[PDB]
Amino acid sequence: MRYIVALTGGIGSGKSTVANAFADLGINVIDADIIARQVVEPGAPALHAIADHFGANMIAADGTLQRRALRERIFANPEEKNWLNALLHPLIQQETQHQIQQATSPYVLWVVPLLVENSLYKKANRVLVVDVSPETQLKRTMQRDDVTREHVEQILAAQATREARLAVADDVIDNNGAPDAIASDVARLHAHYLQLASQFVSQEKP
Amino acid sequence: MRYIVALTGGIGSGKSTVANAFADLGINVIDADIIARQVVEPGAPALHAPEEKNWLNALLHPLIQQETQHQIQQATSPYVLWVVPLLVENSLYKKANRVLVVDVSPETQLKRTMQRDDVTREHVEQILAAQATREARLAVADDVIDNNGAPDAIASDVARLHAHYLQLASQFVSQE
Amino acid sequence: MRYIVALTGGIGSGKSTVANAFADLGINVIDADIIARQVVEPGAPALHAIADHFGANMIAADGTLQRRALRERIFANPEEKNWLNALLHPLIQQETQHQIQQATSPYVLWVVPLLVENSLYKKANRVLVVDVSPETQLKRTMQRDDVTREHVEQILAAQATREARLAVADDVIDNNGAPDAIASDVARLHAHYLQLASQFVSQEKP
Repeated sequence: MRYIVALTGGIGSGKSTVANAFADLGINVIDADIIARQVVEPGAPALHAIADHFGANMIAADGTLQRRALRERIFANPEEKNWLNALLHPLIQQETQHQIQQATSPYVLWVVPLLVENSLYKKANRVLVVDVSPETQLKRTMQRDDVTREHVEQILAAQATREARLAVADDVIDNNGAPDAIASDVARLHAHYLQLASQFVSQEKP
Repeated sequence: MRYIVALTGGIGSGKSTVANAFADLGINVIDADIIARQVVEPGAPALHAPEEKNWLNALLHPLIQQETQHQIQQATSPYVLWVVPLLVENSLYKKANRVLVVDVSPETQLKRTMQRDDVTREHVEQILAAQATREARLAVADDVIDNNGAPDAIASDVARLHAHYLQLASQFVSQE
Repeated sequence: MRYIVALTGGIGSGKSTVANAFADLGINVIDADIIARQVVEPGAPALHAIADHFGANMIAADGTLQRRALRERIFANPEEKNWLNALLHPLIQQETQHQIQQATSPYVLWVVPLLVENSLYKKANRVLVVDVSPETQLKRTMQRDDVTREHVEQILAAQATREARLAVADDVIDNNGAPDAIASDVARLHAHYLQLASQFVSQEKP
């Protein structure tokens, strides 16, 4: 078995910065967003199911998914969102499980943007939340995208609140910094996680 | 952005008594029930457009989402009080910055509901059986306000809470 | 109104051993899996509805449900599973409520294997988790069924983690050993649950 530490945070919290810091210590990172992309790659069962359901025009000349087309085709039929999700849900679960089993690091870091929203913390052994102020989320996202404060605040309104995330966190790491202290903070967490992972299979009492 | 304090409680907890005390202090109250009705009003978009309930959900949820969001942006108070009867049941606390639970004994829930709605004790117990439990609400509460007594007895707690919420609302966006 | 103490635990935690210990102390045990069986017993309208929907072969010559036959008809088939849940979920809810209402013990022990997975703890006044190490879950499951360690890890991955259960538990009882080892803990919990049951209806403050 593999010890699973789930990492989550809101838009603009810099989850990648924290994940890369754990990757630097030899931890394998399994990213929910990458897995979702991997399950619709050429050859994947989901791709054929998608073409069969939405039609051949969802497939590009090279056989890959026309994501933009499908993305806009869903918006034009939210009911379709459900069929798609019901299709991909099982596949993402199986591919995620596969990649976790394949990781050889002491424990794995599973990055899940929607950890709180979809209650996926129930599938984690430990929950780490990358925390930052709402201003930081707004600032960074804008500087990385567009439409000033609006648009983004529309995103923050659609995600779980800062407080909702802290409510389910076992550990919290601040990323308002530079990250001047992320390397240090990550090192401390790593030490604890190595300990938790080496004893979790046989530990008789919590 | 606007700070959201969610208010919830079981049937007979007197949620309105508490919400009106905040309303009197100048806080805009956004009522989930009021909004649910507004979404299905005369000439509403929803009207123009087992099982069938789910189809009806994919329709009413987004609209309810947008309307709630609209009332929150037009509110003029430092923070808003979002009254959500099914906060625990529907996990809507994940959308709140703070959770206030109006708490009472099951005895109070029974006595008040039977009185106000003139119904049997076995009838209200059925309702209590269908809503989250007292302890389930307490598990997600940031703040708890006892409402077992008369309306005037909550004054002290409302004043402490309102001052705390004003402070949280003023600092939350930049709070490191 | 009866006080409801929900009991849960992962596969191999020996949930029924704990439940039986409380039953021996005079507590009415309300088991979700037993309730599901009761609602499809001979004479129940749900049984006839199942035969009408899936076929007469769903019923045995002695009038009882052919359990594996039904499972085979819903396995893989999402629509048939949905249909069966739509039929049974309400009946199970009603029967459970009914048996809780008629129980004679001050508090009941509601045994729910999927308590955390399905957020059913929201309907309990107290949550008792039967806790065991993952190692215990693996060994017991491997001995019970003719399965491999990996087969069991797949099951474990489909259930909430040990930590997720502990996060919502009010009380925890260790069941890594033999049945007698829990007698003392069950007696202590029992005494406390009678106290909570005696005060909960009129308790003014939490």
